Amino acid sequence: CGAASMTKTVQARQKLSGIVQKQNNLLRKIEAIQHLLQRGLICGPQLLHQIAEIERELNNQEQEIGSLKQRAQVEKTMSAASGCGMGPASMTLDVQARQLLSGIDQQQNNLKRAIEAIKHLLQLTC
Repeated sequence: CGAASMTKTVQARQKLSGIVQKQNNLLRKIEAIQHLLQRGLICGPQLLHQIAEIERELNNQEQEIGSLKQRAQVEKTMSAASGCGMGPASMTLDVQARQLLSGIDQQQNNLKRAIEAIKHLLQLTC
């Protein structure tokens, strides 16, 4: 029993940072589809395959993100069970890294709502 180390704290920060980056790339791919459909009619499997790959990566991110949240829950509970209490010493992610993760979680739902809206638009339009 003890507290998190610096090589783990940077691993996890860097993990959060990579998710932010993946979300931002997905957003740019969704914006590109949105702009395509503003440019005119593009019916067919071409854009459905890309929508499907985007949902794919979004669902992967849902897991990566739920894992981090639940891993924090494992650390908190194990620490209590070991006689070391809580605080952010027992936690690889501190109150600040946990706050980013709330915004990342929220952005994960925004992106899903958006790719669905886009899918349903193309579905109607076609």
